[PDB]
Amino acid sequence: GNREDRKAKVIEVLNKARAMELHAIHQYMNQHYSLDDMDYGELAANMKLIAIDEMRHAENFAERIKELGGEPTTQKEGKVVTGQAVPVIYESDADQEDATIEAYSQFLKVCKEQGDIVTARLFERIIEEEQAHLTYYENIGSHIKNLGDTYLAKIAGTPSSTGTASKGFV
Amino acid sequence: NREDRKAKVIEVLNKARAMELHAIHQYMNQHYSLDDMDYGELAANMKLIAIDEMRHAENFAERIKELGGEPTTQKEGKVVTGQAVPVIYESDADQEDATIEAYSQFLKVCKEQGDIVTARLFERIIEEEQAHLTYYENIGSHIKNLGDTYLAKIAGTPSSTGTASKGFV
Amino acid sequence: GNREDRKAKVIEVLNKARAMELHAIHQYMNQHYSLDDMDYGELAANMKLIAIDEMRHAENFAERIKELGGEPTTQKEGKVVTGQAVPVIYESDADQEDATIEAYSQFLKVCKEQGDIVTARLFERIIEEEQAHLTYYENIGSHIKNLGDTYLAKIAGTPSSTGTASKGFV
Amino acid sequence: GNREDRKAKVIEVLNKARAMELHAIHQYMNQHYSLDDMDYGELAANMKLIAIDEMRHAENFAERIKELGGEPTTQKEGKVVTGQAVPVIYESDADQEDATIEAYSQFLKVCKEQGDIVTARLFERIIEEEQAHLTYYENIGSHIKNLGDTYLAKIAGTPSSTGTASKGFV
Amino acid sequence: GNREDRKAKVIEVLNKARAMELHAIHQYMNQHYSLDDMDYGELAANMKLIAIDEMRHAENFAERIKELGGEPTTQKEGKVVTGQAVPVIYESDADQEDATIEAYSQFLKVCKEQGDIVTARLFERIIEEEQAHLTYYENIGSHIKNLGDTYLAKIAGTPSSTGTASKGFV
Amino acid sequence: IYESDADQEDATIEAYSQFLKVCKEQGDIVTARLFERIIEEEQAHLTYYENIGSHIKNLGDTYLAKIAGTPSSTGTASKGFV
Ligand code: FEC
Ligand code: FEC
Ligand SMILES: [Fe+3]
Ligand SMILES: [Fe+3]
Ligand SMILES: [Fe+3]
Ligand SMILES: [Fe+3]
Ligand SMILES: [Fe+3]
Ligand SMILES: [Fe+3]
Ligand SMILES: [Fe+3]
Ligand SMILES: [Fe+3]
Ligand SMILES: [Fe+3]
Ligand SMILES: [Fe+3]
Ligand SMILES: [Fe+3]
Repeated sequence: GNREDRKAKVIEVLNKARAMELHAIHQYMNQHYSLDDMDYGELAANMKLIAIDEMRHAENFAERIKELGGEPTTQKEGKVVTGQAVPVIYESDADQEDATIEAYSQFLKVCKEQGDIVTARLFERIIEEEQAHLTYYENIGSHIKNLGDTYLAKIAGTPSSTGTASKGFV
Repeated sequence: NREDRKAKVIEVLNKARAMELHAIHQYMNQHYSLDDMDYGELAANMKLIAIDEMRHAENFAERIKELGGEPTTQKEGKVVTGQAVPVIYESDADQEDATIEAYSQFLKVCKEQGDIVTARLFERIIEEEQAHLTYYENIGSHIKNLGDTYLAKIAGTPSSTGTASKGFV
Repeated sequence: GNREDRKAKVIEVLNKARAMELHAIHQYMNQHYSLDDMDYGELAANMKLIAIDEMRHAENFAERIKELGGEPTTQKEGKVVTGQAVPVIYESDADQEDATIEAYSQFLKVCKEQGDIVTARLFERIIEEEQAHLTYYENIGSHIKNLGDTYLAKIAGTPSSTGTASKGFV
Repeated sequence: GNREDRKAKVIEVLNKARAMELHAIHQYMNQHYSLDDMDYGELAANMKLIAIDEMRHAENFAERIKELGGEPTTQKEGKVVTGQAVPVIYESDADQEDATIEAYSQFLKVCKEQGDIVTARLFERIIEEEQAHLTYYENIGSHIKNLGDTYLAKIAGTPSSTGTASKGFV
Repeated sequence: GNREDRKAKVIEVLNKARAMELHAIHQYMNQHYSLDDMDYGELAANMKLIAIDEMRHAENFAERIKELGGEPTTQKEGKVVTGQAVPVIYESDADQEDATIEAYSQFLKVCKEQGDIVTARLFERIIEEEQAHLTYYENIGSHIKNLGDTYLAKIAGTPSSTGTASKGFV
Repeated sequence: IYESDADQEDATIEAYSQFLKVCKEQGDIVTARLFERIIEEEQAHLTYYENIGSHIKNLGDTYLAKIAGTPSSTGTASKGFV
């Protein structure tokens, strides 16, 4: 395609990815709110830290969309599922991460076909992070299935802190 | 009637929370524009205010959970994009004023429902919303009275909001 | 081809890239001398710092050329334009960086086609640095376009320091 | 026997021991990859730490063989068993350690018979370390046997770190 | 092909790579024992440090295989040549590293064809380390060729230490 | 549920053994035989609760999936007045 054609094709997959991150942020934070309510500290903390990774993916996608002359979407891709039980959280989060990695690896092929090396590299780095998320969700899911409440009894009452309060305006 | 009272508070908490989710997306959309323009200082403060709204959304969600509700995931109203710089501050100033009005109403319900803990949460957040309002009012005024003279001062300034966000990876 | 052919094809695009770097070094330093003479310190400093990134690029390209048995070129690609006014400096530097990314992306392709993974990673790294340079030049060109002498008035008489004198022999 | 007769008999028990070490390295690292995959951090870490002792043993046997003028073998003794369940891992590793102590004690007797005091002291030191491995594996197999999933729930999700990465070349 | 098919084809080239690392570890350590015996310390030190790099590669390949649900091989590919003279050591090691880089670049392509970005990145990073190994071996070969016993006289009696002993279990 | 009930039955058998002893000291053979009979039934409860508790602790979800949706009938309705 011409210069504009290529930019538009990449801005499209970037916005698709961004909508996926916007979904994960609301989905993972919903789950964090449940986990925190159950007082499963370590689990709630790590869920919020992964959601913050997704916020940063969302931001990186938007920044690159701006670099290419586009407008960052404000809509999340899909619907947020609430009230999930603990076994369901980790099962569905692992599935979701695996799907994202499949999706982003195709998005990557698009960028390479449209000759956009900078965007392809963004996708490669974020796919490596999604892999870290997948592995985490799978490990929790497997202990829960194999060890049940014995494992959860260990997590009950642990600290849920994610560190010092974040940089804000006030 | 404990359950009527929890239900009516949870309803305004979810209302305020959806106003926070909209604000987060609205202010970050403007942040990306300001950053693209290379008006660093303005871009940095717009993201810092977005992060304040994230913290409001979270506090509202946690209280909703304490009251046995489900925190909403949907934002109230539409995000406006491609806003020009004068419109960003004018519209952010208007939305912050509308939020203080809305939350003072929500505060009222909390007090009527005998929910002191939630009333205090709204009072605290309202005073932060006033800090944001004042900020947006001041920037809008400078832009209106000094125009490009004020912007040349913002051009090229750093946009960093601090050290990278705590994460999982 | 055999090993020699594939190496020779990569040496050819590395030396074309290197020739483009040698050009950018002389073109950006020429502009640096003007910016400095005009006493727009921050602009002059950053133009020289970008010039030094290009020096490092030229060096990295020649090191890879050496690894593959080739000889690093000493000729620059193209003519250095002198006497440019400030708006023209940033307009043409952004065009030149954009063109470089275009070119290096093709070169990247050659590397992949010849099975040279180490050389492909070098171009990938360097293209991301060029993207940073592109953004900088676009950003300046936009302030000059939108704010003109009101913006340059803020830059007038700023420090032009790029730091302590670079390591030398004497 | 004669001087070279004596060296050769020692070199032979040394090469038998070294082949047992090469096997141990691959057998315990295999178990480590499984324990790690299962996310039993503390079990995975100590398993890798023991394999690294076996690496040191292999190396010390090889340095002594060179001293005696022999050639250190490069072939492991026996087959590596894969897919073992957790109890079989600790059951089989303890038997392997007990067997190694037995063989090594016989190798030690050969060194004394061949009047090789330095090599015998090498065996003495290593048998003491193998005794430390044996006790370890017997202890874990005993907890798994007595406490089962309750013990494993405790290890689930523990850190698997064995320290800072290897000294290496790059 | 299907998801399971795609994992199977990547697991196969990962086990091919790992078997090559297992060979390199035994090959390089074998040469390390000769150089140490010869009291060429700097050479013995670096050869062992490169062998530790290959250990880390084998480990990284094993971990990815596990992530993909495969079983890490325990067998090395090819025969370890022993009794090499010093010049033969560096010629063959250089030749061995270039061949590794050729093979790994092929394995990389399979990863890409199977849509496995995380595994392609793993190979990309290890190919860069192998290139550092290749340059090293080529440089020592050049010095032995160009300077002979003069260069060896320099290395004679040098420290052979690779630092502090590796944390282990005992 | 099963952890606590096992402990409860174990406590009951210990207490009733002590009560049985008081009956023997008061020369009340009929009452002691009553405790004897009921202690043997408490032992069957204890054994029941300990076995379930073990399966839950050790086998988790596969065990409960077997119990999910099974019949909960305890037989024909109790004799009553109506
Ligand atoms: C809470 C909460 C919400 C609401 C979730 C919900 O559904 O309730 C929540 C929602 C969002 C949403 C959307 C976005 C995406 C904005 C967009 O791209 O349109 C979104 C975007 C960002 N968040 Fe966010 N948030 N958020 C935190 C809390 C919450 N956040 C905390 C805490 C930190 C702390 C970071 C730190 O300390 O390093 C934090 C950081 C960021 C960064 C900072 C990136 C960086 O500089 O590295 C970006 C961008
Ligand atoms: C000696 C010796 C042998 C025997 C070879 C022979 O043929 O004699 C030897 C053999 C092996 C073999 C196989 C493997 C591959 C195992 C497998 O994946 O099946 C194998 C695997 C590893 N070794 Fe190994 N060794 N080895 C050292 C010495 C020796 N090593 C020293 C020293 C360190 C010190 C590490 C450090 O402090 O960084 C060290 C560390 C490692 C690590 C950990 C690296 C890391 O975490 O970064 C892994 C994995
Ligand atoms: Fe993400
Ligand atoms: Fe993710
Ligand atoms: Fe707010
Ligand atoms: Fe606000
Ligand atoms: Fe360059
Ligand atoms: Fe450049
Ligand atoms: Fe040993
Ligand atoms: Fe041992
Ligand atoms: Fe390697
Ligand atoms: Fe290598
Ligand atoms: Fe009972």
